[PDB]
Amino acid sequence: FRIAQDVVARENDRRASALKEDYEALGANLARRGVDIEAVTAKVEKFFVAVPSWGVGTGGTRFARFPGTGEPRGIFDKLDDCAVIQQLTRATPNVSLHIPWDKADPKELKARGDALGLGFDAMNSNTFSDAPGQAHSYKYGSLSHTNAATRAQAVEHNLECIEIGKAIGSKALTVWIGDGSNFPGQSNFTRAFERYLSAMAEIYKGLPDDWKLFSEHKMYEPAFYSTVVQDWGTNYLIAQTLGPKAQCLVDLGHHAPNTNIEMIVARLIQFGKLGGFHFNDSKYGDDDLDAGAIEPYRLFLVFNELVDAEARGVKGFHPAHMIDQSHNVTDPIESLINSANEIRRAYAQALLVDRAALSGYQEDNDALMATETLKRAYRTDVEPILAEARRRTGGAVDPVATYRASGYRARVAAERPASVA
Amino acid sequence: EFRIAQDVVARENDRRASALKEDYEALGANLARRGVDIEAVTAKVEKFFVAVPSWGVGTGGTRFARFPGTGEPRGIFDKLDDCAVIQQLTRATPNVSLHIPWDKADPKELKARGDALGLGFDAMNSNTFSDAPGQAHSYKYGSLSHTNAATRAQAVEHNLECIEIGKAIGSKALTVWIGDGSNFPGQSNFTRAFERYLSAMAEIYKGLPDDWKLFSEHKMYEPAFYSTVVQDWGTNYLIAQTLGPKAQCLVDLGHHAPNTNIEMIVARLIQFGKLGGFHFNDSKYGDDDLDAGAIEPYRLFLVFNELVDAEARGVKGFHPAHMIDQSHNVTDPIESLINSANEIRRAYAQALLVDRAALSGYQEDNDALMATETLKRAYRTDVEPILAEARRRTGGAVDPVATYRASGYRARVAAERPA
Amino acid sequence: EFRIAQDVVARENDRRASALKEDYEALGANLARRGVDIEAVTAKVEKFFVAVPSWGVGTGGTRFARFPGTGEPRGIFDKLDDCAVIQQLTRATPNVSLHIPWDKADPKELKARGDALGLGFDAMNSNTFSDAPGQAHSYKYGSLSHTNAATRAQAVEHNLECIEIGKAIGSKALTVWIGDGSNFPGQSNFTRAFERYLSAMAEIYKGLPDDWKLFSEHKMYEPAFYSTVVQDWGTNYLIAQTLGPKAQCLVDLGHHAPNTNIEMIVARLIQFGKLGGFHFNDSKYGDDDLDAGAIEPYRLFLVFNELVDAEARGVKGFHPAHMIDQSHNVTDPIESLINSANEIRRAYAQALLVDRAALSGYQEDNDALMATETLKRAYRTDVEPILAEARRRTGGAVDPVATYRASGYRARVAAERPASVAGGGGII
Amino acid sequence: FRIAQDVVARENDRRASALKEDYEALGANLARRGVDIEAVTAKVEKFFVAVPSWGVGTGGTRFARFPGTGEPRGIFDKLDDCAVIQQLTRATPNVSLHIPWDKADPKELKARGDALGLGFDAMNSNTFSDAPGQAHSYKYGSLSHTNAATRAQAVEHNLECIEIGKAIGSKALTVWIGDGSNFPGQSNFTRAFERYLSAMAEIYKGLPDDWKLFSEHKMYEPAFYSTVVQDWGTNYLIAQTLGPKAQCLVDLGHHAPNTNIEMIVARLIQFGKLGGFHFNDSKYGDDDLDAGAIEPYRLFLVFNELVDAEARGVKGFHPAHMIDQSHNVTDPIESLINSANEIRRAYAQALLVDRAALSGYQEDNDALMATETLKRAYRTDVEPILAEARRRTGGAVDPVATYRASGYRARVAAERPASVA
Repeated sequence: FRIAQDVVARENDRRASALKEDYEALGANLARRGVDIEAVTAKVEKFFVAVPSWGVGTGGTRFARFPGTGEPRGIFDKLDDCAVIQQLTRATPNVSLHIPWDKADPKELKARGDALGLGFDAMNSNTFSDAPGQAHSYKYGSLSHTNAATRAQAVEHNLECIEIGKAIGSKALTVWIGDGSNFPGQSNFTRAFERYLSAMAEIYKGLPDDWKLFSEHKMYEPAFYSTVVQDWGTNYLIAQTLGPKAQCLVDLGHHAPNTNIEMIVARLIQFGKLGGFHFNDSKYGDDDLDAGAIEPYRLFLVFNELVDAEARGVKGFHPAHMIDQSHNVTDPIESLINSANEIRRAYAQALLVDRAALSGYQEDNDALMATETLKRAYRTDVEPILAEARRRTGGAVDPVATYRASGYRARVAAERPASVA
Repeated sequence: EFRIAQDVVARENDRRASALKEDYEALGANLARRGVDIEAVTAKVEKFFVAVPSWGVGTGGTRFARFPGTGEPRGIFDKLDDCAVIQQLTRATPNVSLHIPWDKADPKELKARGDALGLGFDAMNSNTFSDAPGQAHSYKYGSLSHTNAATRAQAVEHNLECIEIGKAIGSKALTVWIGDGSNFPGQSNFTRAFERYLSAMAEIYKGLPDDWKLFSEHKMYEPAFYSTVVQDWGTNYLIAQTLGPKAQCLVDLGHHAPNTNIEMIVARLIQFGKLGGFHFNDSKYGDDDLDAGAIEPYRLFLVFNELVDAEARGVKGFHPAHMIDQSHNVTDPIESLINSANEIRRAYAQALLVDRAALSGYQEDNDALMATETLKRAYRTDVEPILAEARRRTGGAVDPVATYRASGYRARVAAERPA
Repeated sequence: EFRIAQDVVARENDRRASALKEDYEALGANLARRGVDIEAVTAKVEKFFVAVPSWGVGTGGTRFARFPGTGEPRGIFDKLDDCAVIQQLTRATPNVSLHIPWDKADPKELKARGDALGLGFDAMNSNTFSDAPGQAHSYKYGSLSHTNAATRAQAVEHNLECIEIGKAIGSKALTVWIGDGSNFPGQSNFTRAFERYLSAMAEIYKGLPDDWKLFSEHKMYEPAFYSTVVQDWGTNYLIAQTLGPKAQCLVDLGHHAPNTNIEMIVARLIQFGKLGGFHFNDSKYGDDDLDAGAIEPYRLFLVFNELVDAEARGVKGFHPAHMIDQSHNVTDPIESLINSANEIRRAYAQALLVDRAALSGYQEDNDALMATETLKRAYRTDVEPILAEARRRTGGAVDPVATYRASGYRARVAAERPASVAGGGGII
Repeated sequence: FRIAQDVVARENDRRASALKEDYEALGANLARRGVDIEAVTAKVEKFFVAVPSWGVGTGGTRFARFPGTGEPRGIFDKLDDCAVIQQLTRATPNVSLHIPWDKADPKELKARGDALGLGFDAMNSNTFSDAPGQAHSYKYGSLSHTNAATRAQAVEHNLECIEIGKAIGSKALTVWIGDGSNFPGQSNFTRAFERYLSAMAEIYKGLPDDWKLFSEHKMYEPAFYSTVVQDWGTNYLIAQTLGPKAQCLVDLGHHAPNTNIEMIVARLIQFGKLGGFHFNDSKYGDDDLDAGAIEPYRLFLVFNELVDAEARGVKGFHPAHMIDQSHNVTDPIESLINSANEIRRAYAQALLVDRAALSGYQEDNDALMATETLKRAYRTDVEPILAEARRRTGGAVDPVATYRASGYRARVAAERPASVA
């Protein structure tokens, strides 16, 4: 146990009275609305989102990185920190690894995971940066690089990610690359995309029968003029071209200003190509901020689409959700905790929507009551539900407060040496 | 008189009184545990008012089409009758803002009708973004900043007329939003156009009563698609600062560039004493003029967080002239204004719930996570019971839209008004 | 017929003939030093055409107001007379795109008038984004994707009628742009609305002759301010792929989210054979519908770079149906359409100057600087002499707007057509 | 000379004939337009823009930095490379230094500058990152930090920058900070600004009589929710509040999407607060791309405002222009050369605008002819003017071609060791 049980118990007991009052008050209010709070809590306690191993360390910008104390030294320290998030929120049982940052003996990774009560989600390849001893640089691209040898090198890297994943229990490979151009004319849009499609087709052939290959679009950054996989349209063309095992990932902050992101989610689901959603929030670009910290309603609207799919009876829909954030000015663990909380919060609210009433207002084109039907769910404070779900599953009623009371950060700060060079 | 039968209001209130008592008492207990007296909040909420636009009671449209509903108001008198419903049921919109010449009519009759309906009059709104019948000079190429002196003079005179009308009905301010700008690079000389605007506004200011305020409203684009004279809050500040103490800036939510941090603009204008008021609506793409809070309710809350913080910081002489400015293209205008007025009080109530002492502590200690969580604890609170009880206690409806529909008001005016 | 007196055209051409010869010969020498034959470029420019929207010759407006000019066209026939002026002077707009029901009239008269004016007819345009007098079902909440079956059927029938009208006048395509969408979250179920749209379009598709095309046009927003059924090229692609071989996508410059790489979308649609055509205009904020190239001329060039690259790589079965779609709120509509058609040919001509071999080399070598400079060398070239000479040799004017103004055309039609009144837009 | 004179002479003679033909042809065309090409050329050869010392090194993103060969390390290597840009373009005689990156003995800096034929422009302070041994971190801000000692440290650093500047011939201090917040509530907008204003007042007091203090606004990055100096409005409030010696800098890529930047330039000039413009181009955010590579017309429209002011000599209008770009996928020297070229290009074209005719069309509301009057200038290919201006002043007809012919990059590659073979 990363966090002492007596601490979790103590902090839970301290807040039990208030939780009881709020939960029972909410339960009665929901009952008057025809909703069984117990049915909602039962589903909330089973909603999981993968945590990125790279999100536990402090992030930075091109201008600077301001590390906190006790920064994880490697993947094993990162898993240790991910275990804190899972123990306290019970919403992040699986961790997504990034290669080569997290490269290590697969057996040791699996053993540590099992010891901490953590599983492993989708593997993530890295061809947006150069690793030591690399025969070819990814400065001008990777999977879509003009140089055949460079693409082959990128392909082999992705195949290695699959091998590592097969050894630790992973069932998917996520591919996000920075490939693109910074100047008009620098790249031939079509040929670059063709090169990418050819390389991804090779990676696709290395997929086990029960694996998925996820491609992730991004409007810009690192490329500032054009990006090969720039939007969901190109992303759909990729997944449709590659095959049944290839699907698209939607990262909230990877879209143009004012984009209706929830619609993209709906479109991909309709055509069976929504592999998963990567959570974070943003205001300007791919800010990678804590989920729901900027636009909580948008997060709820994305979940409304995810829940409606289930309501419509979409078959074989098992998206692979993951948080992908950079924590530049907070304790990474605390941000991941509250971000996972916001995600469950939006999910819980989406479950409260009176779909029967909504379908009626939609058919009669009663726009005001339709939007108000969504708002009645979104306006509901579901914190008591989230808190009870945690209590029941061994988590903390107030995760961050408990984390702080445990003195975990100070503890790892004394155990881990800060990098000097 | 009452546009909505008092027995319908009573009936629809009693029907929901039991559940409201339950929700209000529960929220009261929760707030008490948080060191907040729900009664103090309700008391402030029932005193929060936002002006309704006379032009918002009719169905709006786009350049592609307008799809009117039934019982559309024929003139300003029908509009006042409809605005009276919004005030009667929400009790949050006691004042109506008129637009000239659309609402031109015997000011004396307007005031009489207002008093009878329990409505007051807010800021006057001039119109030099469209041509009126018999108008000598067209505003096609501008008004107050038009290159032709005679055209600017006509625009100035029109604004002065708006003032005369407002003085007769109890208005204490003139809001100036013009479409002046250009659609092509080179069409206008940015500086000369602005100089002309400033000189024209100075004439209006000269004729402004000393118990009135003059509001200028910035807009990034539309109707101008390349440049706009009063394009942003920076230019707006220059205008207000140049004109005088009685001149201030109006911030309309949907009038900013994509991703703009609007709540910061609000804070900046307050700090320099030039925030005349805020015009509410919501948007996703541009100046969509949608129902307030229908798209980004948190942003609305953040704007109110700055308004409430101004009081908390002890800012003096701060009395913003708030107004709703929306276009209702696919809903019953009355229902939208009702729920928009509600959303505005909702964000206000949540802002009142912010533990300012705690927030200040987290800000000084640079505890970003707890600081943002402190705002969220307020925002996540469902204040609907407070809004409903405030309405119930002041003569309004627990559920305004439900009561509105139960009254059959729309069917009623549809029969009294042409098709 | 000649809307503009031939003597005026000749007069204004002779007046500028000397300077043109000097500039054309100078550019010719410069291009020669660059291994380019100016005659080869002029020859292609003279053959580049873009359809003109019938509704574009009238003064446009916003939801706040409309400020009509003098001599506003009363209907399709007046509009055709005005379009004829654009074609006569620029020689770049031989075909006109009709909009129904605005231009509804006897197919025989339409065709007869076009022939007399030297105008052909391009893609038909359906209108289910507004209500017409006596209409049985309102399109307030949608049309092809409306929740009401009868409303959808009415919309389908209207579109089929557009195809019938087009078959009688020489048209070979139907363009479908609707405002269908929502203004509030929850108002529409995104997926169900799209399913309804697809099903309705499938019915329209069934009525397409074997040599006809069906074009769907995406738009991020307006009139819908929360969601739009056909919101972007991604959805547009799904439509075209679902409907069939005869269904393709139209890309309207100002219909994209801020900062979108529009030229890439063009390339993507070409790669997958679904580029139905490009609708020209320019913008700075949203769907401003401004004169092409008036705001971002380089972006216009970059779009043409993708079009010309395809036109050079032999891309078979590539005959995009280009059209101008602009709103002229503060200029004489005819003059704007004239200079817009000119800007389009300007971008095209510059794209033709790109050294494709050199560019290909810099791309393979990842020489970003020289690759971008290769495009700039073409774009920086002032091809006005080529455009003017192309017009001169084909019966057009060296300086179209100058000739238009010298002819007194506007004042003429102003004296023949009833006066128009200014007013407010759909705002109220 | 960084570049051998014989190479410059050889590559000039190689293109002399074609240049003579084009310059004469353009001179004749301009003559027919009532314009004297010589008057334009004379001004163009005198138009200068400062080069950032940090611009000659390869730039990167938060994902990676892909260095080229012969990367300059330290201000001395950087000045050596900046000298190449000046020798070949003759448009960048002054270099802007950044402290502490360029910290060195002033006498040695001044000595090296004079030897290379380079002067020193505005000083640039750095409180958006932490230097080793720093007492207080700038993680949560600097000049506007809640901690007094942190603000005092930032103020002292800026004063040290002025001291360094005084010793090498600089006459201004540019202040761009990352100060802001990533979460709603993290900062109190008004209080943070009050602290900033108070700290800048202290810096202003240390300004010599002939010095200027420039504040630079930026919408976002590194702050992803709010930024203290977020736009020109706040920037104006700063300059007007500080005093006569304080003005505002406008960096092209620091604005919200679709912003009309040329209008901002005009507004600041009208109120005497345009301290200078920082050139670069962009498509998505603060991309810091080569000037004019994305939107050359916008660059021309900005210069249309600058030239209009220059023609009349507006009170307080004496801009301190500088290039501020990041070269992530090109040879930094080549990009700076062609960027400086684009800047002079737009300047030259703005010089061609028939102001009398334009004013006439503006007064008559003839929008079509007014815009066409600008286009007639913009459509003019002024390359012959730029090339002749360089040739007449000791520069190269074709800067990049001459740079490549000289083999400079391979030369410094041999003198400077890369991190890896």
